Amino acid sequence: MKKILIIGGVAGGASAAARARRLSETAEIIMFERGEYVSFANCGLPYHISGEIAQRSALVLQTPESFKARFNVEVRVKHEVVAIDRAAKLVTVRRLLDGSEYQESYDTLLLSPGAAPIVPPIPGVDNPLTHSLRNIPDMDRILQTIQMNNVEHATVVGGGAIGLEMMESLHHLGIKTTLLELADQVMTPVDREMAGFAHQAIRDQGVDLRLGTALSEVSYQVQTHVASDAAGEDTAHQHIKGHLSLTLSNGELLETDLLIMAIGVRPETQLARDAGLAIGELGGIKVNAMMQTSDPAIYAVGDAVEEQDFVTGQACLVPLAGPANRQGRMAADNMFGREERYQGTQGTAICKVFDLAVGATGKNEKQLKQAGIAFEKVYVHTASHASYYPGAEVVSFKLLFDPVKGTIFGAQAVGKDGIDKRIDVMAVAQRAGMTVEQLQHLELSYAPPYGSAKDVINQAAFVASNIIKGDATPIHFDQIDNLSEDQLLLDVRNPGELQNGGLEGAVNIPVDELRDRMHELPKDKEIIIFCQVGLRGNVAYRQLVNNGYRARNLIGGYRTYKFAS
Amino acid sequence: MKKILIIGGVAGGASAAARARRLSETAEIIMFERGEYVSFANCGLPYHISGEIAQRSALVLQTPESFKARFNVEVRVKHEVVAIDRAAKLVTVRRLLDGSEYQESYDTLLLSPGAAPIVPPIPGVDNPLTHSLRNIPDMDRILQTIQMNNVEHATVVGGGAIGLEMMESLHHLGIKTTLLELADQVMTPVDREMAGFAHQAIRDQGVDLRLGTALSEVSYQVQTHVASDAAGEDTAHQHIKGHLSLTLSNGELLETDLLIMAIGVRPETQLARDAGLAIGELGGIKVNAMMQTSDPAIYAVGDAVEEQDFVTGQACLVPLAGPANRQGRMAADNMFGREERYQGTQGTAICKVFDLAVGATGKNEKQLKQAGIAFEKVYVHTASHASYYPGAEVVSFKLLFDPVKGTIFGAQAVGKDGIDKRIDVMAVAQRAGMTVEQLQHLELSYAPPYGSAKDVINQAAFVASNIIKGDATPIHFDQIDNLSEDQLLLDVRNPGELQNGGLEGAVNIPVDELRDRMHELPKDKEIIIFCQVGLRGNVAYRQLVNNGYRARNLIGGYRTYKFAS
Ligand SMILES: Cc1cc2nc3c(=O)[nH]c(=O)nc-3n(C[C@H](O)[C@H](O)[C@H](O)COP(=O)(O)OP(=O)(O)OC[C@H]3O[C@@H](n4cnc5c(N)ncnc54)[C@H](O)[C@@H]3O)c2cc1C
Ligand SMILES: Cc1cc2nc3c(=O)[nH]c(=O)nc-3n(C[C@H](O)[C@H](O)[C@H](O)COP(=O)(O)OP(=O)(O)OC[C@H]3O[C@@H](n4cnc5c(N)ncnc54)[C@H](O)[C@@H]3O)c2cc1C
Ligand SMILES: CC(C)(COP(=O)(O)OP(=O)(O)OC[C@H]1O[C@@H](n2cnc3c(N)ncnc32)[C@H](O)[C@@H]1OP(=O)(O)O)[C@@H](O)C(=O)NCCC(=O)NCCS
Ligand SMILES: CC(C)(COP(=O)(O)OP(=O)(O)OC[C@H]1O[C@@H](n2cnc3c(N)ncnc32)[C@H](O)[C@@H]1OP(=O)(O)O)[C@@H](O)C(=O)NCCC(=O)NCCS
Repeated sequence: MKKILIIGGVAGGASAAARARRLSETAEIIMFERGEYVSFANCGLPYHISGEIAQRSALVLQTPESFKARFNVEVRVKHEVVAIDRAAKLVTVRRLLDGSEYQESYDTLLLSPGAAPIVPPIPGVDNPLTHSLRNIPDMDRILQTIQMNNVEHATVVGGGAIGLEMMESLHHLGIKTTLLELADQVMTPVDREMAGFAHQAIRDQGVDLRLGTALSEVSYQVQTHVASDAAGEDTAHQHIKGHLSLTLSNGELLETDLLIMAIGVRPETQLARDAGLAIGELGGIKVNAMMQTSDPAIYAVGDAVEEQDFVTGQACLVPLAGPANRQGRMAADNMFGREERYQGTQGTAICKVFDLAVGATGKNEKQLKQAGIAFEKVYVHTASHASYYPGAEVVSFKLLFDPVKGTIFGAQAVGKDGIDKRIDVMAVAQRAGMTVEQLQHLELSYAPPYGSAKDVINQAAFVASNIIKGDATPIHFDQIDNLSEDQLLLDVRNPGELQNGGLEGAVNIPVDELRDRMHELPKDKEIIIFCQVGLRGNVAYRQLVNNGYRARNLIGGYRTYKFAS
Repeated sequence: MKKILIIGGVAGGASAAARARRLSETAEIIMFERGEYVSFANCGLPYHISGEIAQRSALVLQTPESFKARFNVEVRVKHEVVAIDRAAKLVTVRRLLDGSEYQESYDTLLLSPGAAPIVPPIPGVDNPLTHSLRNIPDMDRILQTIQMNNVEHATVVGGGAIGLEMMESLHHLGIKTTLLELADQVMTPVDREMAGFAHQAIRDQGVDLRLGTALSEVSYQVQTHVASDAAGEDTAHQHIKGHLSLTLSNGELLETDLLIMAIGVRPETQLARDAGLAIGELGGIKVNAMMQTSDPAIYAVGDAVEEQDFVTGQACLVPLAGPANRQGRMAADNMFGREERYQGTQGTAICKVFDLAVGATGKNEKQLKQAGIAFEKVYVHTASHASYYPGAEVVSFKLLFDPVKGTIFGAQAVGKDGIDKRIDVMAVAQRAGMTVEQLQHLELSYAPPYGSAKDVINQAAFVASNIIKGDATPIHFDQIDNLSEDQLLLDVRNPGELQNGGLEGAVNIPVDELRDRMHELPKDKEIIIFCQVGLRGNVAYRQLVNNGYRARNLIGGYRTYKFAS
């Protein structure tokens, strides 16, 4: 008889519980959830706030009763594990129903307590109109503030996934919104210049997006005056649970009816610390690949643990459900001695942003610099599917790689269509240990409504490869504004295109006239070339080097550049 | 240097021509096209017939003038090469304008003549109302018949990609349609049971689909009576260009106003065989992986060539655009001494079939049997994105692999959403040398509107891996109709579900009562178990196997079976 206890019952816990039963009928499995529900859809919580997900029943995927009938698993909801005593092999559990305590023994334990929303050390942030979100009750309070407080302006603080989803939900309920982010961009998985497409989509919606800004102080003011129709006032724009006055880092003031805290999460480490299990350097539970804590009888998985980055091998914190689920299943496997190892996290992510999807995998420009890994990068802006078929959208896609060995570091993609497709192709490409030169040979699905003759992945591949082979020579969006005196700027777009934006003092010879007009450019200068998106630019660059000019081509074009400003 | 001549100016030829200019400014490049257009969107022809692609001009991606201005290649249209003299390094060209001919010399030559539609030996089939579709003029003739013959009922012969697309396209135009296939399914790249979903969708549209049946005779009879409004006749349903009477293999007659011939294509090999170039067993031109014919001064690419199958090493013929383009570019590379090698063809295909996409990569069940390769197969019916978010669609997915080594042979998917994504993923993966155990560790992009905690692929991976390791034991749809009295048929769906189809004689114990009701099943028989989709069945299987019963799970459940006839 194995006795297995499971702490937390969502992505990690519950995935383990089901797998453990599939692997043993003799085992005793008890799952502690401190809240009311297990197997809930944390990811959809904002989609219910918007009504996009209509019925809340949709957010609960298993029940203590379903888990007993299917899997002979005892779920105890409203039981919080309050200590582990390892030597003894006992947990101490409290029943939140009434504050009483008991202990339960175990052969093996799994910890899957998740991560709690960060509360920032900000004066008066704890008030009745300020909420975080990690579970249904957190959601209900948000919901209850919107109805009770008649919310008409709301402020989200945090430009990661949750905060962007929250901002979009509130917009959908027709509430004016301000999003604030300390950083210079939303969605840090992508790089700033990629974020740019998201930035315009947000502004274009009438959202008031403040980047590079902090919340300094929150003053909460109770409402002492109830307007009434009896008294000839207007009750429409009243806020009966009160009001918030925010102070920003720049001294400015924001008047709002509701404030959502989405600045990220920090591992539930308290149980582990108290029990003397090792915590890594990032504040997350240390685990090996198996995935044991420093006690071999105790495993841990999910948002609570530090795991290995796929690319670098360094520890990293990645609160994502897919790894949590798959870790949790693997942990079951190892409880029955299967000795399976988890293969690192690429940090594959995606987020919806109104009409856009922003996603990424692997490593970004930020993270590669700050680890002193030399890299190069490429940009393409190619149609999601064959341009001659209607409904093509521009996929803007960055690929980061080893300029010499060809290694795939990261990729990112923003667009209206086919973004998830491209981040997955990449995530498998990079996990499989493909290199950019091999990407060239990918053979993906082309019918006019689903793809193209050469897919963005194929075009990115050629572009990076031309650079690795010496067949192209990059210049980037951030190096073109400081130009030397032996450098000439060439715009190869048609003249009709200059009205949409350009660079000061560029010479304009359109690509289709270049061969004939080449003698207009001095061979003693280095030619710095820009199309709209990269592609014509590369035609020009080839014309020129082929005639013995030194040249460079603006990778990703005026587009990449424009959206970086 | 260098003098380069190209025969054919579309997918192969033009890719070659453009790449070649980017490599050298000094080379002469001349490209012969026998038709009037170059770089035309062959794939859009059906979609312009329907008006989905509104504009004729959208179909022409380059012109002789565009190619001269941008790439300084000399595009000679209406010039048909009629001979190659290898010894002399001379081709003979006929100007189709006046039938005059002239010789042109080359340093290296490129063959990209494409593939003609097949001419079936059918009495009477050449007539003013029957058409094949290869190019823009064929397209115009079809439109012309449609208009002038007032087509109200049309017939398509051929159930492959082009056939399905014209069947669909004529349906969008209001025309009652019939599709005929000799095989027992459309879309051969996937397997009969997978095609099943498409057949259903085609019939649901009021299309008359007749599988396993051929056209035996065509009788074309001219119209002699012009109905007149002056005569007080009804003019609504007249077809003044005449009528067709088709005799089918089963004796039956079919009356129709237009007949579209789409029974596949056969390589343009004449010029190649007249010049003594090597031809392969399948009837296309033989090349090495560098794209050289047996005359090493002569490259060949595209539809006319036999290529090296990715999975087997054997020759195949696959008429696809992606390969043709990329072959063409590499041919250009090779003409400049770069000696790059093509890396085989996966057969990656996809086709719209009304609301469905039907797609594949790799080898199908038919191809593997017929080549004596041992395989297993897994089926899965997962939602395209998290079920709790609106708009999930069932993704029916087949995985074909080696049960010992884990080699990935092929994959197929059919459904309303996300099929191109799961087929692209599989392609990358198999071409990266992944195995099924390895598919388990994929990290794809999950947010509620785009994927799931465990994607279609992750699930497929768990299923096959479980069989690889003996944690599962399959039975398949074709096997469950032939049972022995050592075997007991057990249905673990709920009683309500049996109303929608079932297997006669099965015992019903819904999975959620099975643990408590197990003793009701004799341990002296092997339990053959089915869910609707496979999932509840694999839970039941684990229960039984774990309590010492012998069991098989019907892979793909009743849904796979349902659609297998
Ligand atoms: C609003 C929101 C949107 C998200 N969107 C996405 C998305 O699109 N894609 C994606 O991949 N991920 C998304 N996530 C993240 C995903 O939810 C988490 O990565 C995943 O749920 C982590 O699973 P976990 O098992 O580590 O912890 P959790 O899901 O946090 O479950 C842990 C549980 O353990 C319980 N617990 C903690 N302490 C105790 C105790 N001592 N005793 C008993 N129980 C305890 C907690 O009550 C909690 O319910 C989102 C998360 C949120 C909050
Ligand atoms: C209706 C239709 C839909 C299709 N859809 C898809 C799809 O969805 N996805 C996909 O991957 N593929 C699709 N294809 C196939 C794709 O078009 C071909 O695989 C591709 O065009 C092959 O390129 P090629 O260069 O070998 O042949 P071609 O494109 O046929 O070009 C060859 C050219 O050479 C000319 N020529 C031939 N002989 C001579 C001569 N001897 N002298 C001078 N000139 C000559 C020909 O007229 C022809 O114009 C589709 C094809 C059709 C017809
Ligand atoms: C749902 C939940 C309980 C998982 O339980 P599960 O039964 O293991 O999950 P699934 O429905 O995905 O079942 C997968 C199993 O079905 C099997 N399978 C899937 N489809 C199959 C098919 N058609 N035929 C046969 N087997 C199939 C798989 O092999 C797998 O079993 P395995 O691990 O033994 O190999 C858990 O993931 C959960 O609590 N999730 C909700 C909460 C959450 O994930 N939150 C994160 C934020 S969104
Ligand atoms: C269009 C056609 C003539 C080829 O022209 P092309 O210039 O070689 O191909 P593209 O327009 O895709 O451009 C490819 C080049 O742009 C480069 N590139 C693409 N995007 C870039 C970007 N934004 N920045 C820099 N370079 C870029 C690629 O590397 C490649 O150059 P390379 O081979 O020198 O490395 C040819 O593919 C064709 O005739 N198509 C129509 C026929 C057809 O495909 N149909 C059959 C059935 S649909």
